[PDB]
Amino acid sequence: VPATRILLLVLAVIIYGTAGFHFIEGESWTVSLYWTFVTIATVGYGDYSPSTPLGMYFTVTLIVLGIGTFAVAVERLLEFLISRHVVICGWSESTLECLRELRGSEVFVLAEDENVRKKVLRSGANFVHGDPTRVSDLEKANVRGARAVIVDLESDSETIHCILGIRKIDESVRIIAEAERYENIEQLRMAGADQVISPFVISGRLMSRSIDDGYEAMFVQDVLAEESTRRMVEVPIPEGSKLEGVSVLDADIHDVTGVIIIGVGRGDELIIDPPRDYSFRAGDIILGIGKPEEIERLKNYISA
Amino acid sequence: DLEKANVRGARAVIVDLESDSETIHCILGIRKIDESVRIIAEAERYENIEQLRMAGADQVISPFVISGRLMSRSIDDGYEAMFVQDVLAEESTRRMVEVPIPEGSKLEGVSVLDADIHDVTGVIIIGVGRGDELIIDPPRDYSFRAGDIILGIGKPEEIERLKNYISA
Amino acid sequence: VPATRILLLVLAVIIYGTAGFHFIEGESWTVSLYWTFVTIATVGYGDYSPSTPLGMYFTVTLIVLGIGTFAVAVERLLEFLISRHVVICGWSESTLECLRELRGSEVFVLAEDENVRKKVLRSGANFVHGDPTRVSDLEKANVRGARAVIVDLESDSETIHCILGIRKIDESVRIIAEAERYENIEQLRMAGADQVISPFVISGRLMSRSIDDGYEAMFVQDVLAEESTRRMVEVPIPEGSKLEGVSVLDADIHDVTGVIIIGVGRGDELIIDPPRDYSFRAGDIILGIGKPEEIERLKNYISA
Amino acid sequence: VPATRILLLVLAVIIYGTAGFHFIEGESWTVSLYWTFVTIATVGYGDYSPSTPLGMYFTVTLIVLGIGTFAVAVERLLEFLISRHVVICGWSESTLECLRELRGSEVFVLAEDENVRKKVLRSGANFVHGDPTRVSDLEKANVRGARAVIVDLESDSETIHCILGIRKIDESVRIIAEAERYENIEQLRMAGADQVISPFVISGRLMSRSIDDGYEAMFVQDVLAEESTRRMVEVPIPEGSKLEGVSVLDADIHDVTGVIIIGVGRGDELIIDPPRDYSFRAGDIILGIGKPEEIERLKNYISA
Amino acid sequence: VPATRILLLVLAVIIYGTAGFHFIEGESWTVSLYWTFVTIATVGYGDYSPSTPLGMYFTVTLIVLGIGTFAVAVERLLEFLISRHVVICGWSESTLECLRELRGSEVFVLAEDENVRKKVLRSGANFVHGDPTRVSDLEKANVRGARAVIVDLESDSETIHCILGIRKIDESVRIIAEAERYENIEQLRMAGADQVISPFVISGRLMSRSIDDGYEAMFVQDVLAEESTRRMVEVPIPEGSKLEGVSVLDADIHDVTGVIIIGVGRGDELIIDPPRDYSFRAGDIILGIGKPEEIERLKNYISA
Repeated sequence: VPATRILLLVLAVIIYGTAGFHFIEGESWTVSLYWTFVTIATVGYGDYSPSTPLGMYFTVTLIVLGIGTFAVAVERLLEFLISRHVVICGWSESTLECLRELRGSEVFVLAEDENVRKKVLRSGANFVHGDPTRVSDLEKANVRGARAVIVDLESDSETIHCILGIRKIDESVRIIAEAERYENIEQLRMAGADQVISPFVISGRLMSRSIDDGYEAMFVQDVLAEESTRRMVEVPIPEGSKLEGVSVLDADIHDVTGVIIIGVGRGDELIIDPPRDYSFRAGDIILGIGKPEEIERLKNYISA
Repeated sequence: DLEKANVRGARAVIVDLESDSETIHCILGIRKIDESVRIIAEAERYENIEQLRMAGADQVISPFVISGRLMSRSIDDGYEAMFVQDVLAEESTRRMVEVPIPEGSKLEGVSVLDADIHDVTGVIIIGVGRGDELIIDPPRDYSFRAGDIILGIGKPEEIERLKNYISA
Repeated sequence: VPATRILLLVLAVIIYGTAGFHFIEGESWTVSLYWTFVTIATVGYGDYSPSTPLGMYFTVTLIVLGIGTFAVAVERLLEFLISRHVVICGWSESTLECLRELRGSEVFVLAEDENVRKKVLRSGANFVHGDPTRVSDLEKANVRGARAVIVDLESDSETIHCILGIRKIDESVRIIAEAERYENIEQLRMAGADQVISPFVISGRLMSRSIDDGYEAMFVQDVLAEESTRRMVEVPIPEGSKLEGVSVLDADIHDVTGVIIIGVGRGDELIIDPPRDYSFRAGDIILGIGKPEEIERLKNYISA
Repeated sequence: VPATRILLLVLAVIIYGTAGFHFIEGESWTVSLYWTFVTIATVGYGDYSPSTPLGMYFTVTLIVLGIGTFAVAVERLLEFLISRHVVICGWSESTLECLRELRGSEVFVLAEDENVRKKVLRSGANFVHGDPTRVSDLEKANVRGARAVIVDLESDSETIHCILGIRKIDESVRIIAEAERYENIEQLRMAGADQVISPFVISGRLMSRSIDDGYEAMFVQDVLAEESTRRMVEVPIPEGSKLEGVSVLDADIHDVTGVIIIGVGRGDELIIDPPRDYSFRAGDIILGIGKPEEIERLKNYISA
Repeated sequence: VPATRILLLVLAVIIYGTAGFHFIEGESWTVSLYWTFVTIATVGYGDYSPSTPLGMYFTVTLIVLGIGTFAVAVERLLEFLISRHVVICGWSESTLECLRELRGSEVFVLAEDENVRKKVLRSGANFVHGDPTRVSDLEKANVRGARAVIVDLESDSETIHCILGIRKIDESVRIIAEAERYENIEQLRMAGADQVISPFVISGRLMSRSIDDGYEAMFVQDVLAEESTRRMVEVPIPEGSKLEGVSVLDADIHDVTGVIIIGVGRGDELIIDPPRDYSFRAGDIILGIGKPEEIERLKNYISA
């Protein structure tokens, strides 16, 4: 029942009780109003009470009509008196291990199951119930002001139908999708995902190199772990550095610092093992592997 | 039904079944038949890696951990997922390879600093594998051994210049 | 618990308390009745109270037996104190977009599934749980008083069965049905339906006419949307108009008003592009397209 | 919370309040007990109240510890305060029409669905939730002291598994089963059903006689209806009748009464169209068809 | 609403009421506090009440602001006031008849389904919802303290996975497992199970031995039922017995006691029908069949 209607009903009871007590028992309007509240709240001090048979009958009627009405009114009154985030669409094992790396940031999880609510709240992420393919249930998860959206749904048709729903809300957020089949890598880039991570093509191409020597699958599963002794970090070249225009052979990063320069990224292209005559600029993101004792040595060497 | 598929005469068994409990049970069935064959498993959950490796699998590739680590690292910049998914594809410009150190090579006892493999050849030495361990970014005082495996990234004509530089 | 049983239980408590207080404490029947209400409502003025050990014990028994009973009774009492309609048989994707245009009126959605109770109540419709093929469940949904009944069920066998069930309840109501196959258009219409709307024959012909140029499909889906500029409206010719007896060539409605006379309908037929010799009569309905400023210029044109 | 634990908790509050008021305020044990009930029920007559600071503090503690406890206790108490039969195992359309002719008797219905509870209580039969194939859930429906048990389950395997569960409880009740296939008529008689009613063999043998003339299927569906003019009733021959030893030709029932003697049943065998030299006895049940004006004429002719 | 916030809200009401009554009506701080509790709890003794118009208005405000707040507070308070064990992994038909002989002890049934919560709680066991293959859900069920763990899961692949998960939590606990296929008896036993019980190999051999005469299957299913006359019991040989060093031929246990010595077991092996030269030692366990009057005649026989 709308709160305002309950308000009118309790006011009507108050008028009924106050006028009745005033006319039947002859007490002042103020005393009668006070008696009405004391009675319908069931306080019943007994400083005022009916002394006539008509007043007794009237009081029983007020008790029956008023106590329930007042109770509902007080409970309704109770109610009125009393960088950015990342959004994860869907819940699977690939997003469970993504949630371990994101304990410092605040994470919303948009999934349509109800049984998964105990797994999300244990990991430290707010759960938003809803269907991620719907634009109305994507706006509940604050897709519009997010840092990145991570889409991992059950199939590749729903992952595409969710990427196109996010691009309808805003065309500036970063979508990171996951492909289940190899053939749908190019459909998930046309829909609008910025980075497509196909895990069964990485896994299937590590189970074919591990037949003779398993060193390719031992390197990949180790440099991604933050508990390892070496880490793969991206070091950006700041504006006004000492290396703008300097080639890779003239820089000699591995001799002076101790990191291994396995690639240089400019914009959204990556050149693994860049050639000797590659000229640096300001804005190129250096992808390297080194100890943490060597990483701040690299930032102090390229600093302004 | 394993001995139908010639597990005794095989050189590698690749176990990838519908759940993680069936992958341990199939690994336990292979080790009863041939105790020295090379099993390459696939873990679904992260906590089952030490059980698949205790039950007998030599190499355990867990795809939902490599994908979970590459998702959370691609929020700011995705150059670490563009590195992993490009050195593995055999249609790419540069290949990640393994070369073995032959017996009687030119680099017996030679350290990695005075070898200067990136300057001489052009290949990127990201690790030297000895036996059943891999040392990513080995230090400057690391001395070689005849029988090592050098893991590297380089252009396909820079790899033939690496094998002729480590030749006997 | 049925409300009437709760009524009897509270009356029994009232008799018990009143008789007990009267006999044990010696107060009048009226005072005893009043005391019983004051006590079981938990008001407790204290103008009357037991003064004997037996009365004290009795009062504790009345408190235990009566307070809960009275509480349940007042809450049950609360519930009873606190053009025509349209009936929609079946819930689907055709009757969902029909319900958005029928806002403001009373709509009763008769559906077999209980899962659909949340979507019906969200869109502003009263849900009536039942099977729409049962004659005893159509009468529950108040079909006989309605102004139109909209039938859209799972198959065309259940749509004829729901149409035949309405034709014996009320043989005058307006039934709108939805055909799924083209063979059943003349079968649903003979069994009683006043308007048969087949969505797969409209969309089957709009897909074979959009191959060359899709202007046939843009005209149909824009004159029905009630958020565009032009609106396909229909105005009736009243008795004693200025056009009761003129031909279409001499009336010349498009120049003097600005609407487009796509068709006129007399009775239960429609004449699209009426010829110049067509004499306008009284009671005719002019189907037209125009801006809503041009519709008011046509409505005053056809007046007395 | 188990009801008995709530009982202990409220008793503990009562002891606490009574002892406290007695010792702190010096009232008798009886007055103190009464005051405790009046207070924790929130009645608060004020005939007794604390007059010392310690008593005031104590009373606030009793209010906080006792009012909620008493409220939960009264609501739990609410719950506890607030020939023979026939039992029907399973709910289908054949038992729905059986329930229409059993409105004078009391009927239990043992079905495992919960959605069917609204259909059973409308028809005037008590619903017992449970699986009818279990002996523990058959004893809840009072199979042991029933007049007849009527088994109509989804298949013929469960109908057999339910007949053998009833015969484990008692081997004297009358089981009336229904066969779904013709081949399982002899299995349902070996399990223990006294009468097997196979409806699809009656229906399949009436749809093959109704091709030429539909008079066989018009006779069967009419004499079973109690709204018909003629009815098929079984008239037993009492002990000490005027017809013992009399043949059918010497009796001439159709000449003197007007009923049609279509069979005579002795025990559990029926002889349709009995021969001329069939000698009557006492105990033979006469199966006849006649008007109700002719039936009491037949009982007055065979009477003692 | 968090319980602590409700606490603050009710404290604020208490301060408001107490200060108001003290200043407006002039009663002491203690009386004012008491009056506030009596009023917001709706007790209303009436020993204290406002006697001024301002006090009456104030009291109505306290009634409206305080009664609901106090009610919510007491209900929240309600919530805060109100050998070793055996773990059973999985719920099936083997662990249901195991649970009936484990009455009296603590049993924790770790099961994935939530449907089985009613059957576990009915039979006298604590239900622990979890997946029994997860090491984090075995430790939740308190496996490390237990005296035995009984594993009976859906397949033999999940039974080895649950056995391997216990062997790293506790490498000393007693695991009893159930094999489904005959090939996995030596596979479950090597992975850690202390006793492998295969029900389809016992029942496979009792069905091929009941063709000629079924006395082999009547011996097995009668010496295990704990309601028959004879009971297969096992008694241990204590230190300093009268038989520590005698052969079986000279001990002659069957004549002097009345039990049948079907086998004796030393350590982790069993010798069925031990020969006459078998020298009894200390610590041996004598597996025997006999009436419970004969078992006490054997237990005193093997004493000091």
